[PDB]
Amino acid sequence: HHWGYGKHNGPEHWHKDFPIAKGERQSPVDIDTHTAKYDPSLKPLSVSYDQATSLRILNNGHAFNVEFDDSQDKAVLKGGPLDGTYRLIQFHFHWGSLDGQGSEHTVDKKKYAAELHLVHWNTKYGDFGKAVQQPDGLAVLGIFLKVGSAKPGLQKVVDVLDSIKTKGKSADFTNFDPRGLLPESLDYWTYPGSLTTPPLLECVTWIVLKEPISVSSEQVLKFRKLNFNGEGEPEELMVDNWRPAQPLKNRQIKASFK
Ligand SMILES: Oc1ccccc1S
Ligand SMILES: [Zn+2]
Repeated sequence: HHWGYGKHNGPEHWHKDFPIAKGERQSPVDIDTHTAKYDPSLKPLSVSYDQATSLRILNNGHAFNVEFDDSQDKAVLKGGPLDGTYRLIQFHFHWGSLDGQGSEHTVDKKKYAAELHLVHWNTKYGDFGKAVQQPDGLAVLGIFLKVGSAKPGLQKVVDVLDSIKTKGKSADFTNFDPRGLLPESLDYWTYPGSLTTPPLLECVTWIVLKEPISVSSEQVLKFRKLNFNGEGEPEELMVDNWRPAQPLKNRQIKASFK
């Protein structure tokens, strides 16, 4: 059966195998900009990616992941709402079949064409597997993509997608610099939440950047030619791999800017 994003195994079904789906701190959420609270106690983010070592890009059947060496403090995130050092391990995207949908978080109900998740784990826990069992285990930088002008720093990724078209294909992907994917400002919203895919673990401190990056229609078109299926299986295009917004419940969205 295996979870996915179709009519018979999509988000509305996940709770049957993953009861945390109906949890207290699920993601994504809509960010109501008038109800978010400015917090002057919040620090600026510290992104230190100059020593990043990318290894591989992989189609895992529900997105593509770019993987990094996380055996040392090469690429890390500090500051913001975080205590401690968080190591970059991978990034992926979620995107839509149309330009008007694709992001997971929304801002005053507005949807963007895609959302970038840069995933980091708290080095006090020793490895990624242990971190995801902890309420402060991961920090995920969420960046919105809107369609407009091309993003130079995304094109090396776009170029290699045809070689990982189906589930289980991987390719070498060294010397990729993720700084090419950041917006110019690092102002953010932050709230405690979860993975937006199974197993939906409630271990994430979300950090959602205010400023979107722009990408060209031609760049996102190439995302939409990937396949959910494996080679030799009937073709299903990899589109709309996003989960709808979940109820905020007892949580406060905090803003770093006023
Ligand atoms: O947010 C971390 C790891 C894997 C997937 C998502 C986050 S969707
Ligand atoms: Zn994600």
